[PDB]
Amino acid sequence: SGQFELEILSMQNVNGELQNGNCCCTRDECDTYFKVCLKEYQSRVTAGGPCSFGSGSTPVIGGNTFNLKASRGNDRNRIVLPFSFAWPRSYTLLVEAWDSSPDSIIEKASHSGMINPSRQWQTLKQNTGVAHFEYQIRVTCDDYYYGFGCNKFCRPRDDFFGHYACDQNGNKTCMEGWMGPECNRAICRQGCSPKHGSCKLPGDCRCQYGWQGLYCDKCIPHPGCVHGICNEPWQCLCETNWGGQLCDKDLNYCGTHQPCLNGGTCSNTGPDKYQCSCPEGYSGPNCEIVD
Ligand SMILES: *[C@@H]1O[C@H](CO)[C@@H](O)[C@H](O)[C@H]1NC(C)=O
Ligand SMILES: *[C@@H]1O[C@@H](C)[C@@H](O)[C@@H](O)[C@@H]1O
Repeated sequence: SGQFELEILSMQNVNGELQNGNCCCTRDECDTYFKVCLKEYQSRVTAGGPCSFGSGSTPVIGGNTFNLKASRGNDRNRIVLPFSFAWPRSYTLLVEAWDSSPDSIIEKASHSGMINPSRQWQTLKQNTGVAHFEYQIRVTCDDYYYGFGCNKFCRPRDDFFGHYACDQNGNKTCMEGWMGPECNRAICRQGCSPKHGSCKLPGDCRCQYGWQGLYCDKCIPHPGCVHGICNEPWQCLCETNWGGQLCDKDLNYCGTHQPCLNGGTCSNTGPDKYQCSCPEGYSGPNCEIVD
């Protein structure tokens, strides 16, 4: 989730002394190493206290005086303090220069401040006292982590869980045809019924039971429906001159069949039924008999 990094830049111990006053002076060279303690911001800085955000120490870097400003900074001259919590922005940093081979302090430093995730280094100096030392600090985010606390996670996906890439703010930007916060809801065919149509995959309008068409907006009439319509699934509402549950009964056998012959007037009597009114010199149920 994140790392606080500390790099040693330089040490200047001209006299090759210690914090007490003793020598590690042409007797011997100081075996200079660094101890680091990182905790919560303190308005009134304590010497002790637990190192809540991390503790660490370097192996022997150099002698009495060394300059690493033009050098790279490797596993030996730097300390990495990782963190899984949200970066609180504010911190209290304790950096100490120590001599190896009983161990005793050379110079002690403390710094209370505020820092945001950034690859850019912040140089800090210990100018007071006999021994002078420089160092640089920074807080960087781990891969897929965003925000001021290096706590916002975003990894691009094109699978079961989502189809998106990540913003500069670690916000999900949906792939074409996807929507929602997790970018896992497919965008249906343009015109697809909001009531009876649904997705699974982009531009694929799947019909609700009893609905049909390219847009799932047309009801399926009751099976066996002839001369009837529907507004709802399984309906079979008859058109003019049609009757019955399935709209199969002809209520206008007259306008259909035209049974009366030689210009006679036809009248209805219900399901497939008629009546003929015959002209001059005509007889029969269908006015077929002349005279
Ligand atoms: C975009 O990122 C900002 C900052 O993290 C957040 O407050 C906002 O809710 C995000 N927008 C969306 C749509 O997720
Ligand atoms: C209906 O009745 C028959 C007898 C004819 O006169 C037709 O012209 C009429 O429309």
